[PDB]
Amino acid sequence: KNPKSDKFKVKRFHHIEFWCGDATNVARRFSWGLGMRFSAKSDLSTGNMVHASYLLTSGDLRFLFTAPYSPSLSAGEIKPTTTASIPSFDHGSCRSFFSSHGLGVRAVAIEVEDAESAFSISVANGAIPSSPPIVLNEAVTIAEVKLYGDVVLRYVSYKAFLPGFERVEDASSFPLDYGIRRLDHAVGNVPELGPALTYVAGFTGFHQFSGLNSAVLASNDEMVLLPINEPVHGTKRKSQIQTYLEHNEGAGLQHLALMSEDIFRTLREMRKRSSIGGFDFMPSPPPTYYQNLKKRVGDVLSDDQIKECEELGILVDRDDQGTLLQIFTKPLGDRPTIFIEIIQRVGCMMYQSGGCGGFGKGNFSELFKSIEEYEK
Amino acid sequence: KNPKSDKFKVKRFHHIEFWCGDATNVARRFSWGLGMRFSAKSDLSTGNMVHASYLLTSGDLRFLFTAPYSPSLSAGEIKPTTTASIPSFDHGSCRSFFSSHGLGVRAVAIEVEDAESAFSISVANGAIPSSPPIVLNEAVTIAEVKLYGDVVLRYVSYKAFLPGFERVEDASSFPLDYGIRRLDHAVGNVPELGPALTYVAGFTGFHQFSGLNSAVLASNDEMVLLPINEPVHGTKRKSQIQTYLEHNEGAGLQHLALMSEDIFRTLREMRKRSSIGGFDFMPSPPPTYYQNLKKRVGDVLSDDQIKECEELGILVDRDDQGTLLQIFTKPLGDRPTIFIEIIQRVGCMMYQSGGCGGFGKGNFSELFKSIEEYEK
Ligand SMILES: CCCOc1nc2c(C)c(C(=O)C3=C(O)CCCC3=O)ccc2n(C)c1=O
Ligand SMILES: CCCOc1nc2c(C)c(C(=O)C3=C(O)CCCC3=O)ccc2n(C)c1=O
Ligand SMILES: [Co+2]
Ligand SMILES: [Co+2]
Repeated sequence: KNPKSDKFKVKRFHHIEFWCGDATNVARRFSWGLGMRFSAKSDLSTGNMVHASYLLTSGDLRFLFTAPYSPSLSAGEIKPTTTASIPSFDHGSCRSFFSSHGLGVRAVAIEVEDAESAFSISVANGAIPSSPPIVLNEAVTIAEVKLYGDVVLRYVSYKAFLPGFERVEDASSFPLDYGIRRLDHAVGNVPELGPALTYVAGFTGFHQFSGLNSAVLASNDEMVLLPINEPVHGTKRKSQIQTYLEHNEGAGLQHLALMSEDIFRTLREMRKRSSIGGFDFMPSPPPTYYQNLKKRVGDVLSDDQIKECEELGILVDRDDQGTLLQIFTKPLGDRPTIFIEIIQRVGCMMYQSGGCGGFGKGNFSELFKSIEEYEK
Repeated sequence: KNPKSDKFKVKRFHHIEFWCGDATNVARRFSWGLGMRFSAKSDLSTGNMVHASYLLTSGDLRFLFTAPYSPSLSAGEIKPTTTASIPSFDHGSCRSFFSSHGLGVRAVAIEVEDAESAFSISVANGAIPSSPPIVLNEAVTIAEVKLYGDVVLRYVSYKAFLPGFERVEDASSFPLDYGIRRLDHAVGNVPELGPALTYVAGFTGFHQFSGLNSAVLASNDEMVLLPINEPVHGTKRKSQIQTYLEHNEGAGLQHLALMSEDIFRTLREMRKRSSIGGFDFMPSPPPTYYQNLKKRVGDVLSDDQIKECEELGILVDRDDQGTLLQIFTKPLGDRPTIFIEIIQRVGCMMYQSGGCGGFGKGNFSELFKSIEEYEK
């Protein structure tokens, strides 16, 4: 059931912003590893004396990488006179975030009908304010509230990327594309699920859609999906959620799930590049798992299509309404914290409805069971 | 003339260590951009709870990328019980370096006959101690003295990479190679050249080999070359050296010159990758400059060879004894601070003697003059 209880009008995921120590090297790594094009910049060359911000795009997916310059470059500035293109940016908050957590997501940004009203309604409904609504060039409004840990939910609304950003010139934007098209969901880890759910669901009106307890929060059309995990203690293998919290110094964003229009092509392109600057993938399931695939999704995937999943290490799950293919990268940076999921959903055609096929929770049982059989 | 006045026995450049915020993303970018293989690691997987260090190699060139983990992971440790593989590492110094300067070189490491004696003699001769000699696994000795700004000169000596580092497994080490073979020289920028020269020459015994004043310090066989620049003020175009100091928050390493066994192949491979994760190059000189090449180095480079320089944007200079080909990357990171030079030297065969052909100071005049002609 879906009560459609959003307290303000939400459209779609807009962008994800990483807070980095050096935005250049992270953006170039990600661009090559994921096949995203350099689309926009705000930095010294565009008159920004405060922060370096570089935007990568693939389809509707927008990754923003931001790092601070020396505060000395903007010491004369005040907020009314700032050359920063993102008014919420603060040297101290950025350095403190990155020092405490390492490389990771600062902002999950959603496009809303009216960022000012979204901020007002959120805070009136218990959201902790982070950056008040600011109108950029009489064209765009941006506001931020706290989401979990040091991650903010960022609202952007447009009258008609951001003012102050420049479109990068052609020689600098090579048209990489491995098939990734949009952000499917963004998942946080917290020490206690209950209070985090009540806080976020409380100010948004989003409704509810081993080693972990989890629940998914969703907007009215369920195209904005924000799962949250908590650890399950006392268990045999130490909870991966608890390991995240220890190495991240507390709550934060665990994984971004990126939808591909062709997960076979995406994974072929990404795996070709894993050892030459790209991203590594988690270990593949045993051949047991892909033998059992015929019995699970035989009417969905060809024998050749299922063999392709096994070559690429793709996981497949299925619920009442649809089928999802999925795979997970190793952590994106030094710490075992944030990672990426590549996903493609089959079914639920009306457009495809958000969340079609679930989030892969059935693959816990299939993996354990397939692992048991391989040992034989 | 060469007085051969080294106060201790120096062999060769050993490695360059970058202090990063995230060593993973910088190392992967550099590996792809420069064609260096992943050779060794010290991190959580090898029992290092303190820092992540990843070593890239190309020929004899060794690039080390290091970042701190959360101090919380090693809070119980003391220096006698540390799991760090580099005993000079300190969470606070690393965070402070990176926060103040951004991505850059912390250590220029040279291999010496006896790091303990090198440290003792250096400090006895005015060097500012940074990390005392420490013997690793009864096999390697490491010590550090201050060089300029927050950059240290690191001494390593071997009895027979470092203890505590693991050789990376084969699936993780793709054998990239674009022809780079060793570090030719490493250059610092300081506000005042005189006192920096007197300090470094004072404790090493190294001898002396627009917009800047510069001088090169050299070991006995002149295979360790450490130039130092200072700005020239009052001039028309603002000094690039002064711009470095402003954006770097003071003195530090300006550029690493990497010798290639085939600069044509290196530059073809690097330029192919500039816009897909690699490094960008400075703007090429006008076709004027390459027309004048025939009159300058005609007896050295074929017409086809000189046309190849023009396709790749290679600079060529020549002194009494040899010829050098050279080109400069744009800055390696967000700030206009550190960059890389690719170099190949022709001549001075006895082996090739260090510094053959100079450092390209003649190309200032040729560029200005060639620029004047292009405007015509
Ligand atoms: C071992 C089972 C399959 O392998 C894995 N699957 C994972 C999945 C399926 C997710 C995930 O995407 C997800 C949930 O699990 C529910 C909340 C919404 C959501 O996005 C996250 C991490 C996973 N890890 C680490 C695995 O090792
Ligand atoms: C404009 C003239 C050629 O273009 C350039 N040449 C450069 C050279 C030749 C060097 C350099 O390598 C060097 C010296 O100049 C003397 C001290 C030892 C040394 O290593 C450094 C920077 C340069 N930049 C920025 C240029 O734009
Ligand atoms: Co997921
Ligand atoms: Co040079």
